[PDB]
Amino acid sequence: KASFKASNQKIEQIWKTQQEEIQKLNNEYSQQFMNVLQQWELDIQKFEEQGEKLSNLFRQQQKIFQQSRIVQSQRMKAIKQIHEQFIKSLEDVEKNNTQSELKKEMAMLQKKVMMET
Amino acid sequence: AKRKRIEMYTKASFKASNQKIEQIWKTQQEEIQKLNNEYSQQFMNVLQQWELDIQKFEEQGEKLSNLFRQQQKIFQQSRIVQSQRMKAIKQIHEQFIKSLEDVEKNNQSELKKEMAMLQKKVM
Amino acid sequence: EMYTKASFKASNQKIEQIWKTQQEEIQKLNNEYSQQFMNVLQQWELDIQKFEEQGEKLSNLFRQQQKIFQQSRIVQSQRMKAIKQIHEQFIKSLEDVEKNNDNLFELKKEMAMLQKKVMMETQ
Amino acid sequence: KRIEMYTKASFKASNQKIEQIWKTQQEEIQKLNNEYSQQFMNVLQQWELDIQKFEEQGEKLSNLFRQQQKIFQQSRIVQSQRMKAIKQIHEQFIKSLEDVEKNNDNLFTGTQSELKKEMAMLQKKVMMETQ
Repeated sequence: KASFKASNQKIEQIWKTQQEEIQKLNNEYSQQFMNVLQQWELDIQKFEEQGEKLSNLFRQQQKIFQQSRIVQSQRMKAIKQIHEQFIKSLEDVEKNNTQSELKKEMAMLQKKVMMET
Repeated sequence: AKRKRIEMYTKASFKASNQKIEQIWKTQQEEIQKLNNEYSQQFMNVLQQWELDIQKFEEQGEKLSNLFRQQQKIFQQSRIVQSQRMKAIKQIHEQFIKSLEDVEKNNQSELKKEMAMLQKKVM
Repeated sequence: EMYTKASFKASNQKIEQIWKTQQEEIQKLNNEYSQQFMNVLQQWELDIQKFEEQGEKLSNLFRQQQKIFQQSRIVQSQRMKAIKQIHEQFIKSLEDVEKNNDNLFELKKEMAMLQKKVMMETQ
Repeated sequence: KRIEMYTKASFKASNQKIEQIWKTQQEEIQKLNNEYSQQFMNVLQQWELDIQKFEEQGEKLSNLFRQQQKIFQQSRIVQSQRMKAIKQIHEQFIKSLEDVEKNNDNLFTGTQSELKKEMAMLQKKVMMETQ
């Protein structure tokens, strides 16, 4: 059956060369596909790390917010004191005060006047 | 009696002009207190409003922190799904490729089986 | 002779269908992969553009925060100007009172008249 | 004659002692208000610095955000650049495959035609080997 076997191989050749074509096309695709898919995962990473940076820039601006608050609150309190003391310390000045030291200078002047009469 | 009249008169004269001089001072020092009273109130009323300012600043910022908690939690999920689709297609592709790979490995046994039927039928 | 042409043609029919089947088995694979692929890609596209919307959302939360800061600064500035002025007007108005008080030391009038009284009442 | 001289000069000295009393008191008050003015103004100068330090920080943080926002937007350009890139590759894949199929279907030079030919070529060979 040599005639049958010779034409049996000539058919499979027809087949497999055809199928070889389709496979070379799939290899080329895959290779190309996976290459670009790989660098795409890299860029996808940076794009999330840039999502990070912005989201950190806000939390930073949040901290500023509270620091200013505290600062504001510390300044107002320092002023209030300074003022409360000033007021206290004038109240002590009023207690230190003279209208009798006036009576004394007046009394003396009275003595002086009586004498010379 | 004459002398004792004049003693009394000057003592009187001095008392009265004591009260005068002391009222003079009293009136000024009270003018002064009015200025300082008016001052510290004005003063206090601005410290009062600086404190309202600070609280309305707090509340406005407390509300941003909550809004940012929201947008961040969504943005984080949005970020997780993008890596998930990433895993999904790499898999769809790798599968499609093994299937075509396995298809080739399986590929032919019916061709020879037909030739053998045919040859047997030609015999 | 005539039979073998008949079996030959039947054999060619089975071969043809064998080839056509597998060919159609490949292209079902190619079509189901390329349909999946497209479905995800379109999806992932939307889920990419959704990240931007969340990102543009944050730069608006950012500019809002910045806007809050400009107003607290302006107000703080305006408050400090109010207070510096109240204090300045205070100080000034003490200076003003101190001038009117060089009139008071009035005491010299009291002391004159007292003298005159005492003088006349012993001379 | 000497009496009248004694009462004048006694009143004057008594008068400048009264005035001096009032004077000292007023200087004492003045010194307080001075100090308080200093302490006050000191806290105003700090508060003024605090304002401008807050502003400088937030002005810097906003530029960092400007820059990082551009850097972000370029990264979306990159993303959709990979989209098109991948879409093309797959599309050209499918084109390549339909071309391969169209060529494998040519009635004259397809793969069935090459099959039939060799089949007929076997048949002709088998029937002359009998005759």
